[PDB]
Amino acid sequence: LSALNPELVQAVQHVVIGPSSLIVHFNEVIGRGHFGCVYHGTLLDNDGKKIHCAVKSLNRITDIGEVSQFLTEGIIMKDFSHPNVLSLLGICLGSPLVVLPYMKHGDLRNFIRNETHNPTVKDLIGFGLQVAKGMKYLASKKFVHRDLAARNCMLDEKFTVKVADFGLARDMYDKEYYSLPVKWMALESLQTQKFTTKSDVWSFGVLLWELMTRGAPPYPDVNTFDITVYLLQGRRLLQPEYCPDPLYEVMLKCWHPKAEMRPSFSELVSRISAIFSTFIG
Ligand SMILES: Fc1ccccc1Cc1c[nH]c2ncc(-c3cnn(C4CCNCC4)c3)cc12
Repeated sequence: LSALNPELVQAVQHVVIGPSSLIVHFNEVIGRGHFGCVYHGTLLDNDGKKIHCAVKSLNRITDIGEVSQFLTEGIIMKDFSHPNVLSLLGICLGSPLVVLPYMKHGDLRNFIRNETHNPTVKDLIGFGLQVAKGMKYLASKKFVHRDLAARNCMLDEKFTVKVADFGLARDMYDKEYYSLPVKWMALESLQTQKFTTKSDVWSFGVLLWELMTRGAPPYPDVNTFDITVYLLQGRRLLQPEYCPDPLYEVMLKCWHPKAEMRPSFSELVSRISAIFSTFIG
């Protein structure tokens, strides 16, 4: 730790949570192991308010070099703040810790799939709108997500959707064992392995379809190897039963083969809020 560059240590100070400011309960995991080694934690703010947080131990980091890079992804993610983007509370420098806010209702896909929950069509569109706003912010910062899907969004106690699975919050589902999301990828990303905000617009289109089917798997009868040919033939996900026609038109524009022809996230926010506003609640 003393081995780290001093002007780099000074640059990460505003991201670092001191050991006296955080209580990690290493005896209690969040989400029955489904999200890896993620623990309940208590973060104390400057006024001593207790913040319930989710603490992840970053076991993949060992050497000085990897610590230094992690400090940089920390500085960068700490500048991203938006009501629809999962914030980084800070980092702890035992393995490095990533401190994130606690998301009461876990991931958006699991929440909508749960038989007990009954979101209305308006509630579902509202979640889509929230994602679109989170993405509009990321795109305004020229940040390409590359893995947008309903499983990669979180829901807090106020039912506020947070775009997650990026920066230090990536590899969300990395589970330990003892012994490419091609169905969300834009057609040009499947062909070139490159990602843009226009490829994120395609993935948002798929997430919208996931929201409207309450988390059904896209293209269940099509192999990931066959997705490219299926998309080149002009075949697309079909209109979900309870999905309004103007919203399905929004999903379709998202899956246009010409990247430049797809809506921008700013346009998607405009169109979805206009659609959301036609529902009583
Ligand atoms: F580990 C990560 C690593 C990187 C990014 C993101 C994450 C995930 C995460 C962050 N903050 C969280 N806060 C709560 C829950 C969670 C999981 N399950 N539950 C609930 C338990 C009762 N049943 C309904 C779900 C809540 C998960 C997370």
